[PDB]
Amino acid sequence: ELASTSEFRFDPERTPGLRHAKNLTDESTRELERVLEENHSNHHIFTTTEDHKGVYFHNHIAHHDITIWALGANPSTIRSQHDRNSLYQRQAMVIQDSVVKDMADPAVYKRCLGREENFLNYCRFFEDEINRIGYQAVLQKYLVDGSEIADDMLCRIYMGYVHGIIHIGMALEFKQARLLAEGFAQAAVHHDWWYTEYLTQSEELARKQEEPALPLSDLIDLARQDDAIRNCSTLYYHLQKRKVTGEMCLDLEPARDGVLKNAGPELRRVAARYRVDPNDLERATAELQNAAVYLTAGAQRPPHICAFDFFLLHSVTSSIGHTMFLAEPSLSNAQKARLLEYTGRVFLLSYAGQGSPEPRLDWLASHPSRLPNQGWDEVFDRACYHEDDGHMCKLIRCMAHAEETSRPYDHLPEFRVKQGLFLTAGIAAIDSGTDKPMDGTKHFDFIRGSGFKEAWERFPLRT
Ligand SMILES: [Fe+3]
Repeated sequence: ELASTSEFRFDPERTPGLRHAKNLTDESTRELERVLEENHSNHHIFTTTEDHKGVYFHNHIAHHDITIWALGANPSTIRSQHDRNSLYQRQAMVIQDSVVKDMADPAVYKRCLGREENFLNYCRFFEDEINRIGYQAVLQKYLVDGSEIADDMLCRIYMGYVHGIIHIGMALEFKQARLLAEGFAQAAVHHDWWYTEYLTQSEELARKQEEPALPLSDLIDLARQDDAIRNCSTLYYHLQKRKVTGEMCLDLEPARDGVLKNAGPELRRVAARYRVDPNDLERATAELQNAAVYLTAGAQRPPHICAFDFFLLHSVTSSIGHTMFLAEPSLSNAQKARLLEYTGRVFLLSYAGQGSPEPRLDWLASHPSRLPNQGWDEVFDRACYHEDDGHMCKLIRCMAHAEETSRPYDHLPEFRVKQGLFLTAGIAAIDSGTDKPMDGTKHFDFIRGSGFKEAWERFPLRT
């Protein structure tokens, strides 16, 4: 069903995605296919070595290029945005074809995991697997069939702030086998072991069904009520510097060193209550999308302008992929539920890491629009020109998708974000944007640590 493993092929009618601008052009589509293949062949999946900043920074070019194509970017804009973000990339790894073939021995496949030098080797392995058994059997063998290999990969798609699942979501949404292999390959080369421990232990505990299942929105609220969870982190994770040079680093990591060290049992107890009903997946999927907008767009602080949290917004951008998992006939209801469970448990981990900010939808709702007469089409067009690495446009496109998936459920209490507030959130997001949102890989327009009062000091007061 997907475009070939061996090339990117988009179409404004056949592959426009779940949410997009009105009148997508062939000219823009051809430019997008050119820049994606340049990215695949020339750039690595990580923009930094792990020791530079302490954790890997990720290559967002595939995400950014596709997103601004979907939001109606012209070919000049696609090229400009791609060229600027190319400048800080690492050089692609070498393909060794004998390793690509040897990876069919599960012992070899396992030996290569978590090693970034294998990224293109795994891309080629997953292309070969998709061609051998088809993409649907690949989702079973490498993600949901419950084998040791699929269970291992299911944790890895969340590693590195969920970029594996963002990539996989986008590969399915835009119907690209070449991008699906990239996404499995991205996940295979991560080695953030605490995701494996957290998600495996949370799933084991959930089997006991000790306390009633709750919608994600209610579990976001339960996390804040917990003394250990609400105090488990610190703004210091965003202020730590290297002793010699004073350079920013994440040598301490909020989840590994804060949340799971200080409030492991308490968070696992909350996580264990996010059990999804396999007979109610359209609503449960919409509910997870709404809960991501709730915890992210809600993370506001009077009297400051509306700002979006860089770590929390990965909840919104990852959440879209569950619309594709839902639409996939080859996945069982039980498999689709288990995917939502993992994702929502990671949203709780991420949320606790940023100080569990108390939602202020009242403050978000009163956001004054910088510009008059802004609807989604206006916001989409502005997002095309925003000069970051894609996070602003992905946030805006995935909030617009959530508004649509929430519309059937607007009257239900577990859906905290009601219909008018999604466009308000979108305006708030683009209005927070500046003329110089980045410097190389450094972001300036997003708050880090929204749940700590001191994070807000550099944000202006709403006039
Ligand atoms: Fe990201």
